Amino acid sequence: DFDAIIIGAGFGGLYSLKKLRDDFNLKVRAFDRATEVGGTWFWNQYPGALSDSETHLYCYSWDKELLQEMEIKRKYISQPDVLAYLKRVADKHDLRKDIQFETGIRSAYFDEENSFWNVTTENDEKFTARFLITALGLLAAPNLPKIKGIETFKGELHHTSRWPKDVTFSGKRVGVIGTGSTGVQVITAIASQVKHLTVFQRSAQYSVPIGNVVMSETDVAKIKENYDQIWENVWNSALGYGLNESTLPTMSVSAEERDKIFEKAWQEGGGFRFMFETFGDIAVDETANIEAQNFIKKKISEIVKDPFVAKKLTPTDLYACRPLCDSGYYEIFNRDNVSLEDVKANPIVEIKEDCVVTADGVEHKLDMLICATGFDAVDGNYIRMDIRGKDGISIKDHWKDGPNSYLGMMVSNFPNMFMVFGPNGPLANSPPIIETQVRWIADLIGYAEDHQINQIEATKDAVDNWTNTCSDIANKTLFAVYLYMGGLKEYRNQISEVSNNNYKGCLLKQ
Ligand SMILES: Cc1cc2nc3c(=O)[nH]c(=O)nc-3n(C[C@H](O)[C@H](O)[C@H](O)COP(=O)(O)OP(=O)(O)OC[C@H]3O[C@@H](n4cnc5c(N)ncnc54)[C@H](O)[C@@H]3O)c2cc1C
Repeated sequence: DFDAIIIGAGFGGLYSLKKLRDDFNLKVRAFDRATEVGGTWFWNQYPGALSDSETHLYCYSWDKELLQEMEIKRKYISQPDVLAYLKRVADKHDLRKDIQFETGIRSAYFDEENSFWNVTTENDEKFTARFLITALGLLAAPNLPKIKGIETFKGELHHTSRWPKDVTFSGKRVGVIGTGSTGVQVITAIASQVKHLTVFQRSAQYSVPIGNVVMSETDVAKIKENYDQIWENVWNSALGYGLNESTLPTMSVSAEERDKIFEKAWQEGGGFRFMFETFGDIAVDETANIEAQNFIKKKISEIVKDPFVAKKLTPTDLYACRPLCDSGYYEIFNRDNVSLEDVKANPIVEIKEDCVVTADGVEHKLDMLICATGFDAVDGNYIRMDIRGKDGISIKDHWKDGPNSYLGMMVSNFPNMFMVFGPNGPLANSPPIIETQVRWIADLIGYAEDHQINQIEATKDAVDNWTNTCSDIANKTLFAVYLYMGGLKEYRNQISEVSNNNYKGCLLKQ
């Protein structure tokens, strides 16, 4: 028996454990398949792995001593450092004693008679708890790509999601499949280290510089001395990325001024910065979206000296969502040991013992093939497990037509279960979202313990009304199963209205 069981020991699960155990004095256990804390920052050890938000914001804000104590080494934070930070959090707040590592949860069945969750590990261990905190998503299990004969490759075959240790690159011909955010990081990191790099791009995307530089002692002090305000700005923003979020229309200024504004964001770096600090309507106005793209296309044509290679790199879609971020990606393609294959025009048809073969019949001889096809679904990690709520219905079935929730945290027919960083949540920097949700969920659970209620469930009406809110907002924009896209501040307003009005939309049963 526990008051709560938590699944996941990443950002989400760790803070859930801290809040529920230490601030609400609940008896709680957390579980993870991993051998240590860190979540996706434990699993993803691929070359070039790097946060998308700046170091000083990609962290917890609730421990002020930790803010002052923590190293701010570079403007953005590498995977090994995020892992060390989360391990430090675990150290300081004595969290590991309440985490069971190497423990996959196979199933969670809700008991309506006793108003609690039956949780079964993959080693057939059974636990009971009133509440189930799911801090799971969304890192997809290493699915090898569906390519004929992939199993016959005798060289190294690595998936970015399970990057083994001790990989060396020198003297080797290497191929990478995928040019999403993960592929860009790996490609940029390894190109100078391999004998030859072949990039298999199915779909080109725009990338802007991340502009990751070392932070001076003076840079760090500016942040640490003003940390309270820096966080107040996060809570009062849409993205929580530390940006001066623009309301200026792209076409309201001259062509010369517009170039100047894009150029300033380009020099500073950051994907959301280029899209949201420059102007206020890039994700909304077609003309404005095209202007932004043309700025990046022009950069591609300038950096990549071979116009034919520049062309292949240039996305062909009419409108573009957020760009990726890089630390020298387009530069790579000027190298004599790098080949770009457009495998939309010239697809992979087979993989043989020593090569990737494209539809033109060319045998791309490889010593190593890397799958950076980090391809998933937002509710993938919920669907993967056997979760059953009311009348025994599975989450797989309830979401067969797609993930729907109330406030991104509650699923109708699944009482006493609360999602952290689940589907239909806000579009923003993750750790502020996760803090926002963990604190809301805990206050609700605390409310329940204080009013002697043992069953909390979102009504179908609240769920569909959340679906509606998301839809009305989302369809204002060009892009694009909806996130809530009103921003962090408004998401915080939405959930506050719920908690401030007796948790309307929630069935509270004594
Ligand atoms: C390289 C990289 C950079 C990123 N940068 C940013 C960024 O800058 N800003 C941002 O907002 N987001 C970023 N992300 C996205 C990232 O996923 C989130 O920031 C964050 O890691 C989510 O934390 P989480 O605790 O909710 O989930 P995770 O960190 O993924 O941890 C989930 C854990 O739950 C465990 N788990 C799940 N299911 C089960 C089960 N059935 N049994 C047992 N155990 C289980 C998993 O093993 C996993 O350890 C980045 C991702 C990557 C790969």
